[PDB]
Amino acid sequence: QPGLAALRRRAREAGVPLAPLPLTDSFLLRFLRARDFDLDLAWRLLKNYYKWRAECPEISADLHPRSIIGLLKAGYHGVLRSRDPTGSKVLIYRIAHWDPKVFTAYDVFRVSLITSELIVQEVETQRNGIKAIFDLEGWQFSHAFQITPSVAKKIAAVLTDSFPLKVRGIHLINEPVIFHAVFSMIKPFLTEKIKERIHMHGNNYKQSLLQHFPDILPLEYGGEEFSMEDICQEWTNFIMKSEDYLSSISE
Ligand SMILES: Cc1c(C)c2c(c(C)c1O)CC[C@@](C)(CCC[C@H](C)CCC[C@H](C)CCCC(C)C)O2
Repeated sequence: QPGLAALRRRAREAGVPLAPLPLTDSFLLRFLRARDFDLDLAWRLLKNYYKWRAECPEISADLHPRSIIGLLKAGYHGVLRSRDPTGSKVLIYRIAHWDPKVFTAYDVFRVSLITSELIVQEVETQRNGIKAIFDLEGWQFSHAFQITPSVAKKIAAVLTDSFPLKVRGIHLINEPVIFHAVFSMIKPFLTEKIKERIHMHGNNYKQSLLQHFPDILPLEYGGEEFSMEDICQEWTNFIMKSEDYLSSISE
């Protein structure tokens, strides 16, 4: 593929972390595909990926699911079986199922990093990106307390140029008034392209959400074929089964 050997050589010359994550063709292609084979942009992304991991060890060091298995079992997250019409993988996060008295913002962030490291293995997802739906129903001030300026900047970094996944859309639904101050904290760090891709649906989201995700949503959101619990169980099992791959990319 165009630029693969050049990207490997740069990484080697720059002395990027020896291991884990050998510089296989499959690994490097994630970076080239995320940036449409633009070598310089792929290289910037690769360096940023390593930078972010080194700067956020609380989240990145151990990707084994044992630290967040309770959060998965609580029903916080699921991945749809089907892709959207543009081929993006679709992720669902439910704030009401995150108990901030038990899990920190770092733990919750780790869930997304685990899912992201798993789904990036799919070439269709490297090509078509992802969309994430956050159901903010139940957002509390106790969740907001966990979103410090540091965490806000880390969120903005992975959405923009620190992880090899194209964020094609972020859909916030059921956002309560009190969430505005939290989003305002993240906003200053986002690129214009990402801000343009964050949709605020509000409390009457059904029609608008279905327009973006026809025929693939769970029953809870207007879908008609399966439930959120079905997808949360299916994804949690897959994460559990992937514990050793996650171990191999852990440190
Ligand atoms: C690679 C990748 C990661 C790692 C990722 C996300 C996406 C789309 C990615 O492609 C979205 C979620 C996020 C940024 C982790 C968020 C963790 C926090 C603690 C969740 C609750 C608070 C948020 C204020 C809720 C809305 C977030 C959106 C503005 C993304 O992690």
